[PDB]
Amino acid sequence: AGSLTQLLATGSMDAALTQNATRTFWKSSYQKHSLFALESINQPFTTQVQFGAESHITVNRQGDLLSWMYLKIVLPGLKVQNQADTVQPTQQSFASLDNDVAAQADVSHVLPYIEGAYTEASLNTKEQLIAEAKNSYEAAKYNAAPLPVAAQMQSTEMPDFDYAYWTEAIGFHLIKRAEFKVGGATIDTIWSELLFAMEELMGRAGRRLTETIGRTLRRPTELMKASRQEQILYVPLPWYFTKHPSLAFPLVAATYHNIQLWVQWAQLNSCIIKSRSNLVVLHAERNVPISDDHLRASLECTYVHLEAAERDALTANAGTQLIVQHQAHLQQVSSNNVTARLNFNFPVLEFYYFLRRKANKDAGDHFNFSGIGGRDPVVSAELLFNNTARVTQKPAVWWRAVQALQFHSSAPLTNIYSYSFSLSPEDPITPSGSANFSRLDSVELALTLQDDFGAAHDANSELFVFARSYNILKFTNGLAGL
Amino acid sequence: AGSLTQLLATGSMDAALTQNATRTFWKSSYQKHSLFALESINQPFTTQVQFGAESHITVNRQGDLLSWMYLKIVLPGLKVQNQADTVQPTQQSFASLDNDVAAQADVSHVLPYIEGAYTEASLNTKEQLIAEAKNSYEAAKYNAAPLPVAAQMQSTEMPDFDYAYWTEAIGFHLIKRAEFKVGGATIDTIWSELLFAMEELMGRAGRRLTETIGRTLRRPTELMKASRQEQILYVPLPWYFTKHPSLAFPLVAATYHNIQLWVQWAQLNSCIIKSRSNLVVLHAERNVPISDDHLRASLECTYVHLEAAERDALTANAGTQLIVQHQAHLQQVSSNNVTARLNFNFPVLEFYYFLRRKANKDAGDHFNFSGIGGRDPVVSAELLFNNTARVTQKPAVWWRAVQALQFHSSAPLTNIYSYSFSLSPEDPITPSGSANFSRLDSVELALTLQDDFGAAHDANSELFVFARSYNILKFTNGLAGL
Amino acid sequence: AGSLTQLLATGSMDAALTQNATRTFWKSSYQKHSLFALESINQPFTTQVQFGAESHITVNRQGDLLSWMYLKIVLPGLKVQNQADTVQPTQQSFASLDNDVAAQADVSHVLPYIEGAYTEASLNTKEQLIAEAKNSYEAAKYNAAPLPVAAQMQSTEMPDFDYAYWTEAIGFHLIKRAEFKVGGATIDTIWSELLFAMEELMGRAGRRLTETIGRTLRRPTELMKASRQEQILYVPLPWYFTKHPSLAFPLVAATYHNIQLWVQWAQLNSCIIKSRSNLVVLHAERNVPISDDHLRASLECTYVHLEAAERDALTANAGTQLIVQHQAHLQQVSSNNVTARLNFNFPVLEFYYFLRRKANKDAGDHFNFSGIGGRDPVVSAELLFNNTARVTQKPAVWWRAVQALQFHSSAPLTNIYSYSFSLSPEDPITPSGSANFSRLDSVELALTLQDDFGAAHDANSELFVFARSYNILKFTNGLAGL
Amino acid sequence: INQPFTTQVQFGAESHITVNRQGDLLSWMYLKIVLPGLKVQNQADTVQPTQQSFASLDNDVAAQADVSHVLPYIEGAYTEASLNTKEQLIAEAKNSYEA
Repeated sequence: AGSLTQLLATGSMDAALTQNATRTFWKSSYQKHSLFALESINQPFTTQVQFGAESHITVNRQGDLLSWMYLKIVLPGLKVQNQADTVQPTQQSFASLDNDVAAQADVSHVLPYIEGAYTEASLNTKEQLIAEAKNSYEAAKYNAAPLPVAAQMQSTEMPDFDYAYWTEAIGFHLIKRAEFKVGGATIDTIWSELLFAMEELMGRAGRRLTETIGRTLRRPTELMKASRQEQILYVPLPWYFTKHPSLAFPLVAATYHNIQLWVQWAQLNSCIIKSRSNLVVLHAERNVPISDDHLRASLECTYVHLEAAERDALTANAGTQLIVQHQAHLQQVSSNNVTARLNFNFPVLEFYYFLRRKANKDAGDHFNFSGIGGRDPVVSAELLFNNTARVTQKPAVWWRAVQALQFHSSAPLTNIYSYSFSLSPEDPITPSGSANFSRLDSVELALTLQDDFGAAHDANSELFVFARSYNILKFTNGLAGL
Repeated sequence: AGSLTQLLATGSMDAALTQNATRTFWKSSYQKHSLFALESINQPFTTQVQFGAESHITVNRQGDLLSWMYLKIVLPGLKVQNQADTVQPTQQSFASLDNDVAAQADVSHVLPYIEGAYTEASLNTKEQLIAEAKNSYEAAKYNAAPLPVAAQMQSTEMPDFDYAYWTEAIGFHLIKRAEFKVGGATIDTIWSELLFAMEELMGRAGRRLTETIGRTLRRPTELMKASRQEQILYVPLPWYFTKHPSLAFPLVAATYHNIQLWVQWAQLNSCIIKSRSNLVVLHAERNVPISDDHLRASLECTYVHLEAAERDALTANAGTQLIVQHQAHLQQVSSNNVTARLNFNFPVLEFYYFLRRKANKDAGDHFNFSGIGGRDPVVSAELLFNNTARVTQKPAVWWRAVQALQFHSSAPLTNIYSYSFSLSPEDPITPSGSANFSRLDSVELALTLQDDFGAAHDANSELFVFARSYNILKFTNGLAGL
Repeated sequence: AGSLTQLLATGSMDAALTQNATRTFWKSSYQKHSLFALESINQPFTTQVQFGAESHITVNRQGDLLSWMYLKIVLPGLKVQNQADTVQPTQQSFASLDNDVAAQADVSHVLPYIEGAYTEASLNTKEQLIAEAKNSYEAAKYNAAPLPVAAQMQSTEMPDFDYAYWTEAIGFHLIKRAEFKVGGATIDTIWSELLFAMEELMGRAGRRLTETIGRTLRRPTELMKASRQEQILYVPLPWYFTKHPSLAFPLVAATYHNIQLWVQWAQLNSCIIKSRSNLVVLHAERNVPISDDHLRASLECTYVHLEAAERDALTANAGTQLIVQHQAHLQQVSSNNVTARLNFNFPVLEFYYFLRRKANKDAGDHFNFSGIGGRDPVVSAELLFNNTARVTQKPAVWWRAVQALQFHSSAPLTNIYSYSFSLSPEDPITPSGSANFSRLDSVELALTLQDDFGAAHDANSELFVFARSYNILKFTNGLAGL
Repeated sequence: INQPFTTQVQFGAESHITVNRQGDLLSWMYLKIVLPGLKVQNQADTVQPTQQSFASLDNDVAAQADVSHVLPYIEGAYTEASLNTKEQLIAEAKNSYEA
């Protein structure tokens, strides 16, 4: 009686929701699709792959569309030997944990707050004086309550043996820059720092790229274990056509253009960290000093094979694809107040920004975007259009956590900040908002950074700003162009 | 030959799926949208913000729609001083870890199972006797196999120094109640306990509110670290209009109504936990005793600016929005059998329920919904409509884990139970089932709780029941009303 | 001036995106739906439930559709007693940690690399010699750099007391096979190993089945704690009709067919692990030796009640549902080169494969798909259609991590490999690609495994291959059939 | 006509029987129960002493509960009294309680 009465208890308001219902929950409807197949094919670079060099590949035409694209990287296992035991000790310098430049830079900021005879003190007494000076510095700069000295003395249990390892997220760090080219024109460009920021914000829970890029979430002991043997990494290249099947790049519609991936590789000296400064780093299998020619890479592409009728239709009329392109503003930081002039073009969906200390970069911690003592490097930021506040001054947590909560699949674990003009900037096919920067005379991101950011040992810290913008790729008569 | 043969190998069954295909995977189609912009604007309260008080804000009209809404809370850093060293030691009482009322309440239930001279025993001997009595209690009540005494002696390594900290998820706890008002009518009401339950069930992986609300997942050492300095929290207010862009509140259509947020704040005594009972809690920067006027809050609103044509269309005909409203049944618990009479109205989508021990509340652990010794407080529950079983007796795990698995984005880490009448209760725009409680003469939730729940030291434990219900908000001639 | 200028700054390209816009972000539209209700009902098996037996249930007709289906399993708490203290010590043998067959099998592979007097060595000296021999084995087989001996000596802190526990993910392990039958015909079959693989790949972040199936992520101390008391598990049965509301099984349309669930239960000897070989395992409450009749299970079904008009429409014309069926190829492995001949039928969406060592199975670690020493058991795999490479030789990481990244909600934590022909194999209602195996004369999965896989103590290791295939379920005149 | 259960019959379980159609009407219905004879043995003499707990007359919980209500009416040194003296004091306290 009650359940039937609920179906009868309808009024004029229910008519807007349920009158002439076009859907039922109790019967499945499905759509028929055209026939297609997927094939993954690995392809060698056209030029030699080496650390610090640029290499390119011309993408083969082994199907009708191009869908997924992965850079397959093979890194050798690492071993170490004392320089005294080596017949040829001359190698490039690597970052070493016995010379922690990041910890030395952090100590340099607290030196003015050390009370007593620091120079003559025992090692254990120096560690105590540094922890007390950190409390005095943080009280003076941040009105922070002092932490117990014992809580600041975190011994990272480092192993009592010699090692070397590939840096955190080495699969991204290796790709300093990649360019997707069609007919000799650059269609899009991605950077190591952008790839990491995109994975932090858009990386879905349970599908994080951890193993696929050599990322351990800053657990040095896991990087050491992984680096003792050969590593095979599959780094996704997040081009517009890899984001949705309807955006797959129509190879058949671009028949008269070569499709190329260009990759600028990281220098070998930046890719490795060692336990001690006096160690030589060896290729674990070959027992020779590690060299720039030990980098191996290939391109793994997923091709789509279409039925003849769909292939012929796509060849006759591929039309236009909405694309997202990436733009970069890279700036050196030498002061706590920084203004970035964002000379980006087109309808910008969103931008990302973050800072890297010089000391973190020099320590080989390339994706450590933290400030001094691991703090947030940004105090506040403001966004100006033509000297008018588009976003008034907001604290770092608003740009990092509130923007990520509103617009992104994930909140960043590092100090990555974002701002979206789009309601759904991760939707590759549905435009949901933008600001046209080609119609603004000035776009300025004004930053107030933490105290002493870009001073002394951190002179030439880096500001990264990346923007995502809409453009249109047009296919006509076997040619493709922006 | 094989791939072409697959495209030809079609029969009468494939016609239902692929005949006259209206979609292709090999060409992107996109829709054009109207022009809009988003602006985030921070606004002060119209009344003073203080602990234990009620404050309100009249929301400004700085755009055409209202989308996201965050309560921006600023909490001072905490320090502690001995009461003997303080010129004015008189402060409100705070929960203290040297007087663990929750642990004392748990010990009170096992006192009848202590064999031997408990009163005269050494401290280490008392801890052994309590762990043995816990085994005897759990064997007698639950037929549990005894745990090794050493496995029950979990020392939480508490630091050997003085501290105070803001309670777990302080950003939610501060909001005892918030009311969204339009034209003086309450459109919706949210509670601290509901906000926490909603984040447990609907909080997406990689987008949990942890930092934004001061939540550490019960790691006291992280709450201590965070509480030594100023904290800025961004607490999302999950109103119907914040859930989807098409539900954004049409400011232009409600021109003759004031829009107000009212917030009832938590008492300061409930917000802080200290290491010892004899400590005074100080504002870390000001070096004065912490007081009710040290709470600071503002409202951060995201406005939408529309193109004139869409703004004019929305002003002429905003029509009706489907809304979700929240209802609450709050009850004291003094017996292991509890019947809650759910006097909720309208088409209910779902309800949540959970229990809080008096001892957990008094210990300042406001979101600890566990039973005695951290067990599940519910043994079983039944749902009755007009004295007829709508859901027959089911064990706690069915209401907690099976209902969350079927209908929610996440399973709760705490003892939160749910039941959905909707197939998709997290979809804000598509009704997918409900029960109309305004047409039921009685709705009863019958609970069998764990033994001794609501007895002795837990007299006046709390039952929370929250329901989500459909209603319609109508916009007409510059006015808005339910 | 700028925001209005952006709305005016439109060209011929914007017309494809925004001309005649059929959607606005500033007004919600909702659809009305038909009236329905959900009811969860628990039902006993029609036959006795026992370990190692087959049991069936005839599903009741308590609503119009069948939606969710959970196997509710109740396992007793475990206790242990010395065999010498037991009046009837005769019980089935259980795996024991004092006889670690998996560790003994791993040691057997490194015996040829032990230098010195192993047989006469002290226990601590034998552990050192085994760790050194592991380095020599791994250097010889994999060109691995040696790990420090201290880093290989992981003591799992096992408790110094007697225990027994239910094996990891016992809720899946108990279900050796389940069959969904309609009118005496098997519509679909699921296996324990498939259920685990499906949860690894398709299990969403924050909705993993951990507690619901007794899974701890290989933390033996948590399995021990859980196994001391009665456990209630809710194992989801992932049939086609549980995946989407529009696929709910139409009970009213199948009126003349009995609906049955058949379950083949695991043997009791495989379900329990004990600290020592000389222990008897007891039912914790009853204080009797654990026996095959101590398994309890029931079926929890969610019924849908429809409004009379929708019920009558569905009875008159339920038509056809697209279904996914599961197929299995199970093979013994006795060599490092393995070819699996996949005699699967119909349009295959995707397949999963993985290996289990005999030693891992015999140790009771049923979902440990790792190789020797916890390594990846697959070096490479190739997929052939009619002796032509459909997927050329690819390394294990491509089949495990790249395929999961492209097509699945999660990456597997275990050595589960997949390959999809579908762009969205987790979409239950939208076909997005397949390969028709009923039109291929041969489908071969060729595997190169790690060295010594399937040799000596691992003779009769297992290869599992599972495929997901499309079929059609037809409803006509109160009957249902494939 | 006597008919077996369709499911196993066990203590603490649920069992069902589908009633046969051996005539035109069903009149009387009796549950025929067969219980084994009981014996007892000392737990010390038993090779497997682990059994469910049973109520025992040496631990009369009903008599102990009745004594608990009269404890406030016991005059004198109850704790130190001989068994026969405790029985007297309980009977006197019962009179005082009932008065």
